[PDB]
Amino acid sequence: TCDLVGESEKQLALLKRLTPLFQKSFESTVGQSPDMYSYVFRVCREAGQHSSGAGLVQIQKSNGKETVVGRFNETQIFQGSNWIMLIYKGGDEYDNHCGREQRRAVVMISCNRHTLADNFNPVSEERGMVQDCFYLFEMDSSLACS
Amino acid sequence: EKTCDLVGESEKQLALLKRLTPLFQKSFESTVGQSPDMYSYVFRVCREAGQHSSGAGLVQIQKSNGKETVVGRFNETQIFQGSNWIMLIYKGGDEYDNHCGREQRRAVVMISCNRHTLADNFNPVSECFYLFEMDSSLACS
Ligand SMILES: *[C@@H]1O[C@H](CO)[C@@H](O)[C@H](O)[C@H]1NC(C)=O
Ligand SMILES: O=P(O)(O)OC[C@@H](O)CO
Ligand SMILES: O=P(O)(O)OC[C@@H](O)CO
Repeated sequence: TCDLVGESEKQLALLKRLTPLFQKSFESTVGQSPDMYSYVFRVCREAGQHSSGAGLVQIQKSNGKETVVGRFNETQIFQGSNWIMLIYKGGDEYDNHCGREQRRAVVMISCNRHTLADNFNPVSEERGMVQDCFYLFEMDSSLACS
Repeated sequence: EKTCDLVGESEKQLALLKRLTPLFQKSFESTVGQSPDMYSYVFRVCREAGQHSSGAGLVQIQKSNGKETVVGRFNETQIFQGSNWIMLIYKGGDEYDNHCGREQRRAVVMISCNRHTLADNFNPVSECFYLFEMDSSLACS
């Protein structure tokens, strides 16, 4: 399961508030041909098929190259008025961008009082996230409501 | 005449900045903590926040003596729009003295869609990086 970065029982409780999503699998594909990437995200569970401990991976559809965007063994989580921010650090280092630092995944879970979990997608396409050196994603969930 | 300076430029982020102009003139504030250690957070969109912090977009004010600590500068701005929320980031703040590796402070502000107010309810979420939030119909789409 998710391992908190650092004990903030506040974040611990939050991981528990999110367990109803652990077994679900979210995917979103952005961009057009030659050039199309598929993002697979999971909550405190393996997201890739060639990785270990990946929380969110990027898959180049042209050749299936799977890049780890963030790991759930380095999780951070915060709760706003009607959203929950989930962060997965320790992803693969950029090859020739953003100072070759480790990739990081940020998922903004917005309160949606009519779905337990739905509409996951990057806040991009893949020709903008790398430019901004920020993998920002979003999804809906009543779990993010308060 | 100094406005937000996009980090890095990204006509999408420049458009978002224009979309947020109605807030430039407004002032946001929220106080946390109990005497005598209360802090006041002042936030402004593409304008200066405190009274003694040039280029500061968001400042932490010690209510006891008014000492200002810069959390983020609007000349190192980043902005993203999701579906029913806009994220505003201000970097280049005063570096920590004994925390986060002396690391320059950063301000992350989650502007949530609220169809019933142009701007309101600004307050910190948690105090690395400082996470804040507020409501605005401008973040509604
Ligand atoms: C998280 O897992 C990665 C991959 O094995 C590893 O390199 C890193 O040291 C781990 N970090 C923690 C929190 O143990
Ligand atoms: O297709 P996504 O956006 O990943 O949502 C899947 C979820 O509805 C499965 O229960
Ligand atoms: O109290 P805050 O959150 O700073 O909002 C003030 C704003 O409503 C003034 O027009």
